[PDB]
Amino acid sequence: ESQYQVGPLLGSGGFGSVYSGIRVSDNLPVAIKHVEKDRISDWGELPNGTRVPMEVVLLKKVSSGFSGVIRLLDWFERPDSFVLILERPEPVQDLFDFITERGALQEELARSFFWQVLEAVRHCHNCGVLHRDIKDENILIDLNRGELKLIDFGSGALLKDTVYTDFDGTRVYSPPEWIRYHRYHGRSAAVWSLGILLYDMVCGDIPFEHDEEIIRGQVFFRQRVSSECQHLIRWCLALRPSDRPTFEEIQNHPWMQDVLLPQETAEIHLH
Ligand SMILES: N[C@H]1CC[C@H](Nc2cncc(-c3cccc(/C=C4\SC(=O)NC4=O)c3)n2)CC1
Repeated sequence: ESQYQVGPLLGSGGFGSVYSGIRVSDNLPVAIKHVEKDRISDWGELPNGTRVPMEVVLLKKVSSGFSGVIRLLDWFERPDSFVLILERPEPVQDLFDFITERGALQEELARSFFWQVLEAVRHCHNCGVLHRDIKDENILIDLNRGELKLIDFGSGALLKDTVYTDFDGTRVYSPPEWIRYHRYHGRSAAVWSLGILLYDMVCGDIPFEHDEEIIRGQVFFRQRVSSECQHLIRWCLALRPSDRPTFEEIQNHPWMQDVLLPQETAEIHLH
């Protein structure tokens, strides 16, 4: 308000508009996200009645006890919008931009990044939060430390064990049961999206652009990809939801063994 200086617009879209900023009191880098009230579908409430976007409830749930998920520092209400203050690593690059620039990632680098995304999604789920929009656009890379951060909880929901029948994340990462039936369970839909994301990292682009391709579930590799990495992708993209791996089965897969630590990853790949 006068607590923050605003710097450049970092992006805008379905998610409203997000700006780079600095917290005046201690110069802490922050991101400042403006969410229009008209565009919030889900509202939650705080343990004291205050009515908030669900995104704020979800961020508070996962605020606790990691570093692979973005931290909500503060929020404000305005007549037509909420304003969320989020942490901001610096230097940082969004993973979508990084893959635009480098193309397909070497498997060692994709394995370190993918592993870190699995740790961040397991943390959301352990805190009772389903993200519902895992994709390269929603992952930031801290370039000095090689640490990834999952961001943008504006499509997320409380995690539950029954079926979801609404969805507003990214269609090209959504599963065949959502396309066909408008119904999915949270964890198996999250594993499908992680299959899309892993194919995106190792091939430099997503496998499916059309509904008909998502429902057929046939995966073709246009880049040289090891048979263990293709096996994992094709498992995550199983057509039947119950044939997809759990998070523990993904992290015990042969392709996931010997992961680099984030700092080594930065030393080797991010300079
Ligand atoms: N949904 C797209 C909106 C454009 C954005 N693009 C960028 C580009 N550079 C930095 C950041 C950034 C930095 C620090 C924090 C955050 C956190 C956010 S942004 C958001 O919508 N929800 C968040 O939690 C984002 N975002 C990629 C998320």
